[PDB]
Amino acid sequence: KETAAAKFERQHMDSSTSAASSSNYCNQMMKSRNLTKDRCKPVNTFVHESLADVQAVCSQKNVACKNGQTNCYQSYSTMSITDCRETGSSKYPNCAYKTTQANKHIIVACEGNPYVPVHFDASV
Ligand SMILES: Nc1nc2c(ncn2[C@@H]2O[C@H](COP(=O)(O)O)[C@@H](O)[C@H]2O)c(=O)[nH]1
Repeated sequence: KETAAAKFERQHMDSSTSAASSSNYCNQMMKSRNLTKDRCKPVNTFVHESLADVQAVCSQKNVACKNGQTNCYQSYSTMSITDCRETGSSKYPNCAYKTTQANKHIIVACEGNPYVPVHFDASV
């Protein structure tokens, strides 16, 4: 089945655009990446950098994840991201999102060999 590394790329990577270019960004990208198939996912961040630069995070600053695990890493640089989160109008299967574009450090958790990101923890 899909691996956790492919799942993080599908859920979180958008190196095709530099930033969200309209208020409809998250509605179109949450539907097209299949993240509203079973239920509206309520929050989801996309990162607008190359895949190499996000895989490099797993060699930068180790930090504790929100839930206490110690395989999270925080980016040294800020990155261009879009935060999508559900709005009061959202109702399955017509999931609805507000798009917020921002430049933040990312914190991801890494696993495997090669050791790559498999979960988006937070933006700070
Ligand atoms: N699992 C996951 N959490 C995220 C993502 N983007 C942001 N978050 C987290 O979701 C939080 C906001 O969710 P909440 O505060 O409503 O449960 C932020 O504090 C951050 O920790 C994402 O793509 N996946």
